[PDB]
Amino acid sequence: MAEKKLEENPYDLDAWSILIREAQNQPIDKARKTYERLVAQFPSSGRFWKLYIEAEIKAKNYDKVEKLFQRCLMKVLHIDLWKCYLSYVRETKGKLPSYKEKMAQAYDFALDKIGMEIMSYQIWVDYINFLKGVEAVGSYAENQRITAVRRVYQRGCVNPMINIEQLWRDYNKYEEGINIHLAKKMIEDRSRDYMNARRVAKEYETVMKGLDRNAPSVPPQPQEAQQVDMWKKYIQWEKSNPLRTEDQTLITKRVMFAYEQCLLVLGHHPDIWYEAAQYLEQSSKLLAEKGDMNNAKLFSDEAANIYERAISTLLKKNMLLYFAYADYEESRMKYEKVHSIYNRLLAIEDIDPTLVYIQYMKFARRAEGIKSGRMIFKKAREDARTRHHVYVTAALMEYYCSKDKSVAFKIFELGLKKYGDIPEYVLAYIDYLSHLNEDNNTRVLFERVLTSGSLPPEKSGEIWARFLAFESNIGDLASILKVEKRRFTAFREEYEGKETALLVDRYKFMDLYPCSASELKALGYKDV
Amino acid sequence: MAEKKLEENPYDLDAWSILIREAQNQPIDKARKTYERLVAQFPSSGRFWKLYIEAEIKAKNYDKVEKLFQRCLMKVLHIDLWKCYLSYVRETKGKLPSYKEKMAQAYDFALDKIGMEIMSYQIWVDYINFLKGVEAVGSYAENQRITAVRRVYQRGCVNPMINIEQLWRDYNKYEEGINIHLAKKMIEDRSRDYMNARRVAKEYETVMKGLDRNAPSVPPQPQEAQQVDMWKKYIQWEKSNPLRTEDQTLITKRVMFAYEQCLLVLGHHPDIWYEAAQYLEQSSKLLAEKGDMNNAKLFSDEAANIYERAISTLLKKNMLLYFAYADYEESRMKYEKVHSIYNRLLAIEDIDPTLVYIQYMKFARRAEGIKSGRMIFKKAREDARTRHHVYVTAALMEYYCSKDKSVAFKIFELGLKKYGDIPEYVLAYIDYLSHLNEDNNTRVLFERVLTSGSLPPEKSGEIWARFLAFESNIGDLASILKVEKRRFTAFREEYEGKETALLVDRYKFMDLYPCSASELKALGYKDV
Repeated sequence: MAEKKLEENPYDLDAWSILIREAQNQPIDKARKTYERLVAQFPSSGRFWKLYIEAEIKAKNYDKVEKLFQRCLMKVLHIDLWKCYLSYVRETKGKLPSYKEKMAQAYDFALDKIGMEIMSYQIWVDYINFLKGVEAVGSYAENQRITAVRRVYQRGCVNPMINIEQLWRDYNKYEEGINIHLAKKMIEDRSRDYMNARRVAKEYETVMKGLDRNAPSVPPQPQEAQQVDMWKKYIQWEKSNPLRTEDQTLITKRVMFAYEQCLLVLGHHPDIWYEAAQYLEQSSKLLAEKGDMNNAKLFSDEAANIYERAISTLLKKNMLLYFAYADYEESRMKYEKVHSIYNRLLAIEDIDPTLVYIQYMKFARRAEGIKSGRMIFKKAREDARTRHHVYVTAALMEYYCSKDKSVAFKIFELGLKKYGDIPEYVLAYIDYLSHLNEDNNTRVLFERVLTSGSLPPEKSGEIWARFLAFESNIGDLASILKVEKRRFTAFREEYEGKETALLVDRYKFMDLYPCSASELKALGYKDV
Repeated sequence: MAEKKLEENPYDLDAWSILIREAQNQPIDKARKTYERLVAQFPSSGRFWKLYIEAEIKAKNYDKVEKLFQRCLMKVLHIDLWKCYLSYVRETKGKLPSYKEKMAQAYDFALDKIGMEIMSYQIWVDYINFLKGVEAVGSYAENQRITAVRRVYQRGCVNPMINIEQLWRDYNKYEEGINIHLAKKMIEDRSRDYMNARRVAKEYETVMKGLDRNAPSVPPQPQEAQQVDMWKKYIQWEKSNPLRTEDQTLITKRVMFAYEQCLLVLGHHPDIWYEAAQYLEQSSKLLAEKGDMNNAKLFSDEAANIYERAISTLLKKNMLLYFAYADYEESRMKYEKVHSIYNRLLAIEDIDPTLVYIQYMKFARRAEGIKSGRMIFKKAREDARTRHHVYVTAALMEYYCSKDKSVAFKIFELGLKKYGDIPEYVLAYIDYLSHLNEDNNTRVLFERVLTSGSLPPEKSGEIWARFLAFESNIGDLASILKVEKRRFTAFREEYEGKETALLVDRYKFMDLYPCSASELKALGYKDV
């Protein structure tokens, strides 16, 4: 059963191709059910959205089609999905009296979001042909057509794409077509830019040939790391500024467009979402310097949107991008939003909130003061999910920021109470009291933790260790032998015969041992 | 070339068997040269000592033979080496007028150190036959012979060994031989002990069958771990008290005899020397309790000798046994000897004295006061060998014992001066200043170490890390971004593209990361 394969790997493309194979061996009423399941899984697959669209569109359900477009067209910059949308309009609206008006809008809307795609050539032509076609009676009318066609040609013949030449060719023949005289100069006047573009077109032509562009986006688990390689090159290529131009926004645009394409296939890579939002923040302030303020707060505002998208589409449970988000808004001093970001993450049913609380509570203190911080800490403690780590984080925070060894001891104690059976927690507590340097008290906590029986001896080895390390700094030989012999009695079982391998720890310091690697091996030594 | 094999593995038994194979294809003048080389390498090989002895003994150099015995007989408890010595006396002294007197001495000397060996049966007989043979004229003479023979029989028929039966057999026939009447009771009176022994003889008979006993002692580098297994069993067997007897000294004797045998083959295992000296110390105080004081200070004194031997024969450069030695004498409050032990180790040309100084200086303070300690520290600094570790050890010692942050800062500073290009050292220093909890000063040391250029940036990663960790506890987002961007500039090379894998460390705490194991993998994450 294909579903079974899916029970295992949800992204089993094999299973999906089967569901999709029979997706057609059935009416749009039963298929629709399977398609939703697909797009719901591969939201960024313009290819899948299309199977679904073409299927409904096959069934004459023009109403459901428009719905599907409003659901993906903006969100997915797939060259085909868009040429598809242009067709759906070319048909659907062809007989409306407002067609011309509406048709041009779509062409504009299209070239504006996807025209930069390397395989967009046709849209440009379809637009120009559409335009030449428009009926014009008189002269102010025809000449208005020229202004219109002239515009798409001029805009195209500077846009790096596969047939960038067949566009420049026909442009020439168009001017020459309305005036052989003035044409010469009309053309000569924009050739230096076209060359500059016809070139980048070729550079671009390469970087893309290796790339996939239709592969379903799948979480990382041979070729992906290979294709990953190719994408970043393309992204870098665009960052180096192929079109040797002083226009920064035209670089960011093209670099951002690349990040876009890439994310369609590698959208399950936090690093790329981040790296893309990093470039935006950068491009941003690099404009605040050269005086361009409006064109700047734009990228600044948008860079924040790269975060929203990422943690709202393909990576909803990803702490990395959340924190990276929270941080970004915190830098922009939007302390209000930062709160919302941390709380949306906490909002999610299943995650291990612990780190988030730790990250949230750290932002809080650091940005809204000691009480603000204690707010979060309080919520942290009231979340059944929160693990011991936060009481440690919090407690140290007092000590390290306030310099208060009271709230600290209390927070630890308040913790040792509820988490006193977590070796890592007890150690966290000990390690702290032990740097205060007060011998007796430390010795006290040691004896408690090892005698308070709330910590199962089987899981106390590290402690007994830390103890001897303590009885080794201060303290003396008899005190060491004492704790030592007790440590053995508690693990009499798994420590019988390993006395020597155990003795090794009585003397080693840092990378120094009183034995050779080979001697340690045969001893049965195990370094923690 | 065999020597070549030896150039590689000094303990290449193959090479040795070759040198030994041609060791005979040559006169004792040229062989002697090769033999010394052998025994010098396998000091505990009664088998090799014998090849050498029998070779010289073959050459009628009775003077050189006696020399070889005085060189190994006491030091090696090999059953054959001793039967060899008994032969060399049986011949060499056979015609001396004092022979009888001398011959009996050797038998006594033999049974006293080796008679407990499982394969000793013959020596006992050779002795008894020797005795019966002694001429006796009269009655006080003959009866004196009886007292003498009766004694070896009685002593033998209680000593667990292979033919323990053929000894009891002939004993019976001996009494019966001098009085069939009184014999009945003479025998019946010591049978309960003989049975008890004839039994243990069988138990012993087993434990030994698996063991080698002639394998050359070689440093650990399949069967050794297998034979290792068998030896400890035999040792344990003896510790459980086979002869169900209330005599503790007779247990220790037999347990100690086992440790002895074992060491002949596994003498390159520090753990066994130690484990043996541990049993002595134990058996010791376990006698100080039951009132037996003389028989106690004996084992106490000897246990110290197990250490001497070990670090003076097969393991001369072994810090473990030295420390374990120094400690033992320190427990016995012989603070004078402890000093000598640490200094003998230091005396050795090549070793990495650092740990020893650290171990010595720790004993010192802890047992002779703060100045005594500063003595050693001073020597430590005057040893060209001593590595950075001791200035750390020492400095912390002040802080942790004295509570003086001056000598500490000075010792560190005095150290940072000479070892300021050792990442581990700088970290040791930082980690300390950072638990004092004084933010500014720590920030100061941080900026120095990273700007004082005495530490090659290539080896500063950990620092920049500790820095961010510091700028993360106290400090704030901008301060983090700052150190962060600098950390990147310094490693612009190996960190380009790994920005995200790097960002991961900005948020992880203990075993918590803002990413899944699988997500971290594909990021190129590397946890320190």
